[PDB]
Amino acid sequence: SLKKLDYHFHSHFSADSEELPRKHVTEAIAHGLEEICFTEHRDFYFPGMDFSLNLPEYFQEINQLQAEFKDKIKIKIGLEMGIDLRFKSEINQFIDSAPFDFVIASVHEIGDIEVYDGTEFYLQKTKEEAQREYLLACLDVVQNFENYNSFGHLDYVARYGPYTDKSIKFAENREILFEILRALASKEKALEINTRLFDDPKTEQFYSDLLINFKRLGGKFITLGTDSHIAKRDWLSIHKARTLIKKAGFHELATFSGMKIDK
Ligand SMILES: N[C@H](CO)Cc1c[nH]c[nH+]1
Ligand SMILES: N[C@H](CO)Cc1c[nH]c[nH+]1
Ligand SMILES: [Cl-]
Ligand SMILES: [Cl-]
Ligand SMILES: [Cl-]
Ligand SMILES: [Cl-]
Ligand SMILES: [Cl-]
Ligand SMILES: [Cl-]
Ligand code: NA
Ligand SMILES: [Zn+2]
Ligand SMILES: [Zn+2]
Ligand SMILES: [Zn+2]
Ligand SMILES: [Zn+2]
Repeated sequence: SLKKLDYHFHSHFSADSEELPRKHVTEAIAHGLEEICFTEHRDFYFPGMDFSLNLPEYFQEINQLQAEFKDKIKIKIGLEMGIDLRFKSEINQFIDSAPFDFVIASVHEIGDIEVYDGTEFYLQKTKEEAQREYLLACLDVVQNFENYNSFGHLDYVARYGPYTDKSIKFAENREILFEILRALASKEKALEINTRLFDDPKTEQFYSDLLINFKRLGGKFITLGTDSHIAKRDWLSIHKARTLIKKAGFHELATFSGMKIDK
């Protein structure tokens, strides 16, 4: 059995969420989760929107919840760090400035163009081109940045854009995905299974292919998260992901304390 957890979600501390931290905790307890990790956004110099994070307030609030719910659920304090290698030193100073339990590395913008609905990123660009550019940016991060635990949402690019079918297929991106997966395994990083798009069977297929090939290429650590920006969760999607993880041959999920793997 896998530990019942959620290792990716956002509350009002993140610039694009307004949820109560307490409501995440009570929803988690109601479902019977054993452990959760808040992963609020920090992205440096983000285009169009400030993803800043008030660390004193964030730690204070979660620390109070840790004490209050100590006997009901384990609560960790983490970070979703948007990565851009141009800002590597500043990003590292930020990560090193507070005792985060867990850090997700994510790609949200490339060359100051946000990867999102309605941006220049998808303008006059085929889906195949957008996917390749997105995955090349992910590979660049994995090859040149080390200060994180898990690599976030590899299917992020498939959430957005003007295409009739936004899905991402493993086979169409096989070479770059193998390189990313092997690099993650080689550096003992976790692969995140992100359930945002798990309502779509093509998302399930994509993550199944990621999982099986990650195992083939030496991967060991898997994290699991909803990426929910509200307390309400799609538990069916979480259950679908847990099934895929077990079927791929992983029998444990990775959890972290002070950025070290719990053993
Ligand atoms: N990572 C966020 C995507 O959900 C970036 C964003 C939020 N709102 C506008 N842009
Ligand atoms: N045996 C399952 C995992 O421990 C029980 C469960 C799933 N979701 C909530 N509770
Ligand atoms: Cl669950
Ligand atoms: Cl900033
Ligand atoms: Cl680094
Ligand atoms: Cl949400
Ligand atoms: Cl959800
Ligand atoms: Cl486990
Ligand atoms: Na907010
Ligand atoms: Zn967000
Ligand atoms: Zn993200
Ligand atoms: Zn997120
Ligand atoms: Zn469940």
